[PDB]
Amino acid sequence: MKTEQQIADIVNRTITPLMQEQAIPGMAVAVIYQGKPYYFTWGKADIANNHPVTQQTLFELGSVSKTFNGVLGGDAIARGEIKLSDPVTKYWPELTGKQWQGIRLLHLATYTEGGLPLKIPDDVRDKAALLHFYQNWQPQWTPGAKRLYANSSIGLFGALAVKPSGMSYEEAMTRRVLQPLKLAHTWITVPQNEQKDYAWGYREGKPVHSSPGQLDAEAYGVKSSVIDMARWVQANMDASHVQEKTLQQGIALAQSRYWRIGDMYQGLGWEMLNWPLKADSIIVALAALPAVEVNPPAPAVKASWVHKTGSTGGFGSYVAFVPEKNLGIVMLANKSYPYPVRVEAAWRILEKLQ
Ligand SMILES: C=C1CS[C@H]([C@@H](C=O)NC(=O)/C(=N\OC(C)(C)C(=O)O)c2csc(N)n2)N=C1C(=O)O
Repeated sequence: MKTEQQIADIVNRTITPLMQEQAIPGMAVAVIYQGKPYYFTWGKADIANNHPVTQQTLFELGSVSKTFNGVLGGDAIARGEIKLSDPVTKYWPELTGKQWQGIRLLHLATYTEGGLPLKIPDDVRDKAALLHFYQNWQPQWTPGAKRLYANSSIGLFGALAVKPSGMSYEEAMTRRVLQPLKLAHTWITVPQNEQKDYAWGYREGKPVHSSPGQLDAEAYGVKSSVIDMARWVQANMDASHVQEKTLQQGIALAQSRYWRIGDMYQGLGWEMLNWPLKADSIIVALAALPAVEVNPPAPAVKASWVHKTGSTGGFGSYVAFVPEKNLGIVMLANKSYPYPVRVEAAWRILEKLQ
């Protein structure tokens, strides 16, 4: 059983050389141990203006934004507004291209739609460009054949998922997920009064923030603090005291297993592997692989490693938890650094907290 000092000594002994080796300017880390968050901060949120990382510092979550997407989508399922078996064209009729018949919300939500591009092109800047973009996309595989990770599929899923509620994605995410969970420092658009807490990302030694883009809120655009992300991991790990019945089940649905791709199972936003597992088995994510459908989706199991990585131009994020142990970690950095380094550091910390 670890004391808070033993936790701090473990986390520092991993993060301190990591930040020097990767030249990370600032990091915020939360460990969930026995269900309780422990907070750690090092370095600068802004090097030139000498602003330290605090527990309020806002980091670009990058693709960890897709976990908020999944939970809001699972919430919509629980409300009865959508079903994953529903066709895409139900919620966007102007998608009359014959290639869209047979594509369901399930596919956009789990990257199995047949091969949408990784990013929405920079050319696309309004509804017309975006509708034209999807209308003229030619699939590479039949729906459900392969998993190909992308922003453009789960990004569209989140925008369509919220149409029954009659609410925008930002508004729905705020009303149905952020506010009920008390995530008061998690933003799609950082308010004026919070700009000063918005850390700068660093790429090649220069400060950068990500630029807006079509479907950015749904795929990569959430900013948040280490305290909120600790609460976000807490709630996804154990929603047993979430009061909203639909949000509680949405969290459960997001950790259901919808597809098997080797040793990994695709949730809604979240990804899972069986626990316990070797570090090397987490350490080709950008490759298209055959997807085996799990139908019905298998309910969540405690003995899993639930995680999501995210990156922007100037930030690297990683969150991971193992529900069987009430154990989890949030890793926020204002520099993008290699994915296997995050996994290895997360594993090293959580392996000593057994
Ligand atoms: C390789 C991908 C595919 S896109 C996806 C996504 C979510 O984090 N990232 C972006 O959309 C993104 N950059 O991705 C990389 C890291 C590939 C990049 O091009 O920098 C981005 C969004 S706004 C911004 N600035 N950058 N994640 C990753 C990852 O594994 O880090």
